[PDB]
Amino acid sequence: MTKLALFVRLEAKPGQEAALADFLASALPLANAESGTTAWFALKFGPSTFGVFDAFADEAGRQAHLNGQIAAALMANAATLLSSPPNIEKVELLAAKLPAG
Amino acid sequence: GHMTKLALFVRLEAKPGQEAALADFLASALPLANAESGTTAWFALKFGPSTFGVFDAFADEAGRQAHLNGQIAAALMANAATLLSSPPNIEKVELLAAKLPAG
Repeated sequence: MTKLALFVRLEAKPGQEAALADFLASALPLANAESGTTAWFALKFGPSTFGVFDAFADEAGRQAHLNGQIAAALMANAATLLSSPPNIEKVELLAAKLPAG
Repeated sequence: GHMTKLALFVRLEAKPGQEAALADFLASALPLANAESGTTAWFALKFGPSTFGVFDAFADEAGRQAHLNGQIAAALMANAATLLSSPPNIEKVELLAAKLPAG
C-alpha cells in the first residue's frame, strides 16, 4: 500500500494560467518515469488555481520525487509561473485504494 | 491513465479529542471505497494533528456522484457531529493529467 503523500496548491500569475496548466500536463511522462511515485495527479481547481497530489510507498519514494525532475522543473519555473510561494504539504496516508497495476 | 478526469479534494476538521477517532473512521472506510467501482483512486489523508481529508478520483461525473451518495458519505454523515468541528470542505477538481498503476 501507499503510505505517504504530498499536496501543493499553485496560484498562476496573470497571463501564465495556460503556461502553468500546460507545464503540469507536460510533466506526466516525468511522473511515469518515477517508479517510486505510485500515483500522481495534476489538479485544476479554477482558472488560476492548480495543484499536484501524489502518493508513495515509503519515504525513499517521496524524497526521490522531491529530488526528481518534476520538482526540479517546477522550482526552475516557479518565479515565472506563480503569484505566491506555494507550501508543499506533507501528508500521511491513512489508507489508499489504487488499481493493482 | 488519461481516462481519469475528475476528482474531489475534501478537508475534514476533527473535534478536539476526536482526532484518533476520525483517523480510525477514515481508515475503516477503505473497504467501502474498494467496493466503489466508479471510484478509481481514493486516499484517506492526515495533514496535521486535527486536519484530515480525502482525495479521490473518477472517470466521470456519474462515478463522482455515486461516491457523494455512497456508503462512506452516509457513514460520515451519520457520525459527523461526533467527529467533526465543521462540515466537510469539499472541492470539485479537474484532472489535467494523472498517473495511476494500470487497471
